[PDB]
Amino acid sequence: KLRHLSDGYWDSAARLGVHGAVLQAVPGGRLSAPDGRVAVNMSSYSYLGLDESPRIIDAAIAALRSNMVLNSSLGRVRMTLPLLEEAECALGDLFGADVATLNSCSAAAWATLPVLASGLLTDGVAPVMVFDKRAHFCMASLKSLCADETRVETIRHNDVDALADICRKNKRVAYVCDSVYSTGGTLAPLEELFALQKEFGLFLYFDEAHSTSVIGDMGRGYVLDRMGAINDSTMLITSLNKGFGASGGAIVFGPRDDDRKRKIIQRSSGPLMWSQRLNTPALGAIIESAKLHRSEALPELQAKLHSNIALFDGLVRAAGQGNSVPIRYLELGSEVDTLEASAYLFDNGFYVEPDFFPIVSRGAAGLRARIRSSMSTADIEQFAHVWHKLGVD
Amino acid sequence: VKKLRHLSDGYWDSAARLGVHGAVLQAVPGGRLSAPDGRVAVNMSSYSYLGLDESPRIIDAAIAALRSNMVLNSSLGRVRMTLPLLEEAECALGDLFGADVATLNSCSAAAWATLPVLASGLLTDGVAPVMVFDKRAHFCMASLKSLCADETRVETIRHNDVDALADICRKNKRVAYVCDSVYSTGGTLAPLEELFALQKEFGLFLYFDEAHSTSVIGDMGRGYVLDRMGAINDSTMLITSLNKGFGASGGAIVFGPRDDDRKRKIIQRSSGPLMWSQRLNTPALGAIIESAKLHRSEALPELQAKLHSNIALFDGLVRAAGQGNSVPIRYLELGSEVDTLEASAYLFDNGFYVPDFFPIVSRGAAGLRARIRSSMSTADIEQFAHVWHKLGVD
Ligand SMILES: *Cc1c(COP(=O)(O)O)cnc(C)c1O
Ligand SMILES: *Cc1c(COP(=O)(O)O)cnc(C)c1O
Repeated sequence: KLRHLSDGYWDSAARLGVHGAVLQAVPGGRLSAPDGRVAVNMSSYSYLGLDESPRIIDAAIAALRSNMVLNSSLGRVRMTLPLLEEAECALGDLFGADVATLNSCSAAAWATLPVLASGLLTDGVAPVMVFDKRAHFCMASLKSLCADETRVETIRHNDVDALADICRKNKRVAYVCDSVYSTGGTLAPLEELFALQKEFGLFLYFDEAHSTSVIGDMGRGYVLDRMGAINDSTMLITSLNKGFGASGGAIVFGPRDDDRKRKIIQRSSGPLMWSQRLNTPALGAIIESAKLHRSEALPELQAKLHSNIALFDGLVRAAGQGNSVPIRYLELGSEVDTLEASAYLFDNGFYVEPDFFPIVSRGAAGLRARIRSSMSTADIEQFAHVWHKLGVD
Repeated sequence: VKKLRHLSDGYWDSAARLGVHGAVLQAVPGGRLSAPDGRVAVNMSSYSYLGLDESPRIIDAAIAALRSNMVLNSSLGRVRMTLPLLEEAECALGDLFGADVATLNSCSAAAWATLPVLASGLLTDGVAPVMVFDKRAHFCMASLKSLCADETRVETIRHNDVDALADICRKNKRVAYVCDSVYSTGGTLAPLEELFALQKEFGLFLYFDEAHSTSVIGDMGRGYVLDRMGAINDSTMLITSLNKGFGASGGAIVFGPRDDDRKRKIIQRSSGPLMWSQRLNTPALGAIIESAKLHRSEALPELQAKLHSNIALFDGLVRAAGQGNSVPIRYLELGSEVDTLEASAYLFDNGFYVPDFFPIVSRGAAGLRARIRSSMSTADIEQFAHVWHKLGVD
């Protein structure tokens, strides 16, 4: 019955044109409506502006012109195009690990979490799957698929002490979490988790979707940066279209010289086997973005991002102020107030996506902003002016 | 189940050693593959049943959509807005199938996004139905039984047992049946007449997987179900793949009637991959639009005729499992896993790539899985038959 008012907001969101509408991509991180209104996108997941990189777009087209086919042997043969190998080898040199590409980070979780619960990745010993409470939904929805294979226990957020207790009462334990948490700005306790891993052999499973391109040298990620080189007990899934400037997702199996984890997941029954690989333009974009991630352009993009983050925090008060995570939340009074503010900001040249029930709790709606390197200093200052004029009048 | 892993992984290694599994080949015009060593072989196992993976109209449209939009993501920086290209793609598929259709990155993501919602009764008047899975149902759906078991009672009947399905329909209020429209292994089709009748009598929700029926079966390629059904109702749902014949990328959910938007909105606002998982990139959407327009032209009945012509030529020259079917999937039973891998290696070195073994198929039932397509020429099929017959002698 609670759906009575939940979907009631969705219809109010689609009516005002600030949710479920149609806008065109315009250079400069800008969206254009059919009527001619141009606004600056303040919620784009492309944290480095690589979705507008002319190098990446040309490489996607160049790969499609060369191979003259969309399928890289997806939904087809167990063979593979050289493009797909060059793509997974590019991600391999970038991350320093054995990497496989999939059509989405969600497909990576579907292909890894169950077989991880089977012990095939932990020397036949079925581990105890420990999920964080704030783990992403593409992983937590598969808890039952994991439960049919071993014991599943959900602990509260960053409860390192409760996790260590299960590591003492069981021989093999695994922890599934996010490297970077969007809602809350919290981070995975790497120092505490690497201590448990060095003692009990705790298996680590990180979702690096909000961590891949924005954190670490060469944009290797929060986990891979503070760790140095991945081991045989750490596994990463990530999305390659949120800051990486490409498409699909990837499984970061482990050590580059070790083919055992890739073989075990390949020959298992999962999306890595039956589902379709990425199309040629995505693979070409992955290659070019991997080369771009290894050049001096990426640390320059990270600097402009941190620069834009500091500018935003000094001009606008938002939940998450002071983070290194470029996600800010302008918590508004109600869902109706959330929708009307977005409509006002758009007519003055700024789109900010609205969150509400049931995505967020009742009475806790607001506008979800995301900071990217491609935003200019004038864009952020002008947004803070429009945001301040709304509050007063 | 734990000792057989020694003999199974031995077949994977041998298949990779012989070069017929997991090696790197380049796509060549004319349904062909090229090795780094210059060997060119005809691909006798492609899923592009109409040869639309080589269509210059579709390829050019995929390139055009990428230059025009100058971005890869169709979700406007992955926000909850959408590019006009995506609305045009779902509208093109909607005009083709005559139904309300949404696109996803894969047909697997469609099952992950629909089967839990259907099991919760949110699509069946709030009454949680009994999920009745077919035994031969695809793994992208069968692996989600536990996700459905948390929402309702889940049963698995034997293949096409319409009698056991009718019994569940009369012992429960609401019941749904998850199956494949066309089964690749076995050449078996769905009992639509019996299924439609149980739907008319009990209200049985029909959940079809048209992955091997789209483009290959029906006027304008609307699928096996939509051809014999006419127009979809509000108790039938389809999921399909757009790379196994449609000539593009990704998958799609065929919710129901074009006018009704309730099923689309229920799944969009539900905790499903249709919400958080990334949407198809621009070139995939540009290809979908062009293939949709191509499906509505006279070229598709022409390609369907060329396909059936090649099925008849193949069946008249090669004895294979499924001979006489209208589905372009043949299986050359060789039994021995070693004979299968060696037959594939011999055929490749003679110009034709075709192999299934344990654990993909049961032990002693290994063989070569061939797939007929419109892009195959008469000489391609005749020459393969000559090579396949000289393997029988020596
Ligand atoms: C091969 C096949 C699929 C493939 O799904 P994708 O993820 O799009 O590759 C889905 N369903 C059935 C019945 C199939 O045979
Ligand atoms: C956004 C996000 C994803 C997205 O996954 P895709 O399937 O690639 O769209 C996955 N995990 C987390 C933690 C995310 O924030």
